[PDB]
Amino acid sequence: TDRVSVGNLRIARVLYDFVNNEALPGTDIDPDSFWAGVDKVVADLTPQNQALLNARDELQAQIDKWHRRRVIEPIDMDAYRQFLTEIGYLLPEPDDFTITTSGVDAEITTTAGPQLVVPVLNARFALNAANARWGSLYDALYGTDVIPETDGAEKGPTYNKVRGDKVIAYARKFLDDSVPLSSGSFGDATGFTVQDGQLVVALPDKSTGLANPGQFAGYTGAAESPTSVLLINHGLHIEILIDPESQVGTTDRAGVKDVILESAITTIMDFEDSVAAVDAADKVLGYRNWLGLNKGDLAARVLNRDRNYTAPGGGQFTLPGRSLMFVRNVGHLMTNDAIVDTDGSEVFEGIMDALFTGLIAIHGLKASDVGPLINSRTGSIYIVKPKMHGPAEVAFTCELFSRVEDVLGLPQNTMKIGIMDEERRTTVNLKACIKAAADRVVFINTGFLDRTGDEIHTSMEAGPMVRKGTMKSQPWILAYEDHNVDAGLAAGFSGRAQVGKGMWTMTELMADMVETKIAQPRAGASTAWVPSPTAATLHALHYHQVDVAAVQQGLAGKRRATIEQLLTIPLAKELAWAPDEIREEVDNNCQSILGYVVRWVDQGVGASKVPDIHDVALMEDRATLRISSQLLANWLRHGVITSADVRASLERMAPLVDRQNAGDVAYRPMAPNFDDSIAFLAAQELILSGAQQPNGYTEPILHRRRREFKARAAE
Ligand SMILES: O=C(O)c1cc2ccc(Br)cc2[nH]1
Ligand SMILES: [Mg+2]
Ligand SMILES: [Mg+2]
Repeated sequence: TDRVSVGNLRIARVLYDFVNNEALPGTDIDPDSFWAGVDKVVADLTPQNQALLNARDELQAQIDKWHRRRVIEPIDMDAYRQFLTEIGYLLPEPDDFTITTSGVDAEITTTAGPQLVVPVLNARFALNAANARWGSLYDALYGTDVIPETDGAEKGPTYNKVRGDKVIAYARKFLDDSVPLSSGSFGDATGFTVQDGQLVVALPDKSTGLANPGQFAGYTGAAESPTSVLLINHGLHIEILIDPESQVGTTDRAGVKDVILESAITTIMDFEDSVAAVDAADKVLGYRNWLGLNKGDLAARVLNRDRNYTAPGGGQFTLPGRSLMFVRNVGHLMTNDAIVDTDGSEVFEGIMDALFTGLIAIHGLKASDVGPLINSRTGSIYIVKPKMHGPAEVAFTCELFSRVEDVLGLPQNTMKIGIMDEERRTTVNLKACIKAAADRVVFINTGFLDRTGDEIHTSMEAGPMVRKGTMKSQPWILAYEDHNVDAGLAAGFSGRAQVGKGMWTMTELMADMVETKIAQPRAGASTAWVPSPTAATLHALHYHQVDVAAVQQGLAGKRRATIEQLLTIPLAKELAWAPDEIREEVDNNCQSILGYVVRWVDQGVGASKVPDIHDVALMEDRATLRISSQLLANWLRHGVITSADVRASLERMAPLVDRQNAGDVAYRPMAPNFDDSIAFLAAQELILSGAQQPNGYTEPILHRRRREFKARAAE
């Protein structure tokens, strides 16, 4: 083979060369010290990595048996909780504490705002995200259904004046709500000027200043006829662009061209659930894009530079032009053949991600070429770590980060941790999980998909679960959402680390997003996930309407969730569903699996706008597979459906997916030759082997099937 021997490791050549030629130069790390470190860290930490994965299976086995000997209708919460405590699943709660995490950027410690997540393997998307720090509000309004496409206000080939007028009015209203005038409305502004460091807005009848002049943050152009005005509200900037000669500016009372909002304050470049990466080739593509972003030289479009402004009093200043980047590494489960050992055993992918994304991140802590340093001025590397189960697994990641920092020559705790709360064993020991990482943690967050998937698999043997749609409102998940916020606040996250909530998946349903996603900052989340720059701009509105810092101070000391509520298994009652309801749900789940799987297996796409069964565009990641396949495996497990019901739904849904994909030049149909489609067979396997996958994880099956596809495409 073409691997490179380094101690006990055999490294794929494409990876060894990438690291040597691209990642290493410019960091002042000795190439052979790095590699010796790779070998050493892998040899030392692999056994604990494996022991932790064994511990999961052991606990799950004991819970499986607990339910299997029960036959009793509801649940004795006291005994069940007693049981979890005996087996080491529920650990004791630690005494109160405060996180000590230092060297963290303002975007993370203090600023509340939208957070974007993007597949690192897609260079175009990755760049757009990093550039999404600042976005046009007019574009985000005119382009989506936030301004409804009613009669006369439709989007056509060219600019609708009627529709654009509603866009202007909406933004005017937002300005009045966010940066109020002393009297009058922005809707009647005629001009903007700066006199003696004060913003002066001209109305048809008279002039006026801001109610709170401290919200005036700066400007560009002449004070007496500015090209823009910079405002601030709740730590987030709002820039009014003034140009009477632009398409929209001509039609405007004050000549306003656009309202630019500081939107995606941070971005997560994702190596996990939003990308398909099953070998050395795929990892290198991802690693190379992550390198290009940190060096600032990635080009597909290029990265933006910082924005210059004139301070209210006349001095010059600069604001960041790029989203501050996190990287999401893969979790503890999977191995990857990018490196194998002497026996041919693949190496843990999580361990590899820490070494390589960490190495690569050093470039983002230093001046580019294309220019000042791209990323963390405070000297931190921000790694999101998904899918952990409990405190010992968080401590293991911390210890992994610790060992890498040495190999890298970095000061201890340079590598910060973003703790995802998306597994049940983490949820019910969340405080301990935060404590285990008290000097590294820079966020926690919640979601729906992975967390519900784990919820179902954990109580798989208990009985039939409620429908997927129903899960979103179950008592366990509402308590989980609140408990997460409470735990972070109690550990001093306010002003220190992010408290995040989940993704809006419905990329075309922006009106509903603006209307409903506001619940998240109102619940005290200092950040939440968005699927696009456009969504980031719209979700930014929510941080102007809601003072997250104030909400968090008011939540202080509260415990709004009990361990009982957290532990309330989402079992369906007797006689829950009519036959047609059962079919629709089965169709719904088979459709999401097939629609997502076909693009993953056949094209190596890990995220995209996938039409659901009712043709709504969703932008979900791989966890959609986990929840769906777990729900069907649960229904199949308990007699709700038959294997023939499952077969029929896949057959009924495959042509629909085929149809929703044409569409795509590279697409290969699944119907009517099902057992010839590796993707169709993957979908089938996920459901039918679902109950036997570790904690319901889909990567073992999905990765195998993707490799199979790649091998066939090469012969
Ligand atoms: O949890 C979700 O629904 C979700 C996560 C995620 C990451 C990247 C992209 Br693109 C879309 C996503 N959806
Ligand atoms: Mg997840
Ligand atoms: Mg239900």
